[PDB]
Amino acid sequence: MTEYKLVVVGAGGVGKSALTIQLIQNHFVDEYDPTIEDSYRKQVVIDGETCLLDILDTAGQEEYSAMRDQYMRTGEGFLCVFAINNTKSFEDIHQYREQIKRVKDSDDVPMVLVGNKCDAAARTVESRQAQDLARSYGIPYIETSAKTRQGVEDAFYTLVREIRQH
Ligand SMILES: Nc1nc2c(ncn2[C@@H]2O[C@H](COP(=O)(O)OP(=O)(O)NP(=O)(O)O)[C@@H](O)[C@H]2O)c(=O)[nH]1
Ligand SMILES: [Ca+2]
Ligand SMILES: [Ca+2]
Ligand SMILES: [Mg+2]
Ligand SMILES: [Mg+2]
Ligand SMILES: [Mg+2]
Ligand code: NA
Repeated sequence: MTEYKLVVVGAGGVGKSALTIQLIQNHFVDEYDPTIEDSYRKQVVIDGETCLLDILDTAGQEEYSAMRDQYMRTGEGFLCVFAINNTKSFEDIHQYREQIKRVKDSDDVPMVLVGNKCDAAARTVESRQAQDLARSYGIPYIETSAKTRQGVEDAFYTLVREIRQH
């Protein structure tokens, strides 16, 4: 069956792991354990196609991010995650998009911009600001909450749909 290799990137603490774990394992991780490099694999049906998702959950903390570039190299599509209550994480997206361009040696890489923690109280990134960033890159913007599961399937399956357009 078809395999889609997805990679989740973004700053430390934005919820990359919680998003991935909510998708794959259907629960919310409340604690914060920084990731080095973890992978998940699950068979799903997306738009009628039975396929395998192979998801690489990467480090956002610089301390844990050593060989991240090498892990990312085989990714077919990337979630670029920030948190809507973390302006710096949004400002950092540019760096992740550049890193993706370097590891894929392409300026045409399937990507989705994800504004996570949309359940949070202290929003500092307004939807329109993120829509504009995504528009600049030619990619969709989706908001998610790993806590409530809002948007989580939509985000990952949208990334698959973006891969399928390349
Ligand atoms: N309220 C809320 N908290 C969230 C959400 N997603 C993650 N968190 C919380 O934010 C913290 C960090 O989440 P985590 O998934 O570990 O972040 P990460 O991006 O994987 N961090 P790292 O890059 O160090 O591996 C955790 O306490 C987690 O519960 C969300 O959608 N809403
Ligand atoms: Ca929990
Ligand atoms: Ca993590
Ligand atoms: Mg390169
Ligand atoms: Mg503002
Ligand atoms: Mg398109
Ligand atoms: Na930055």
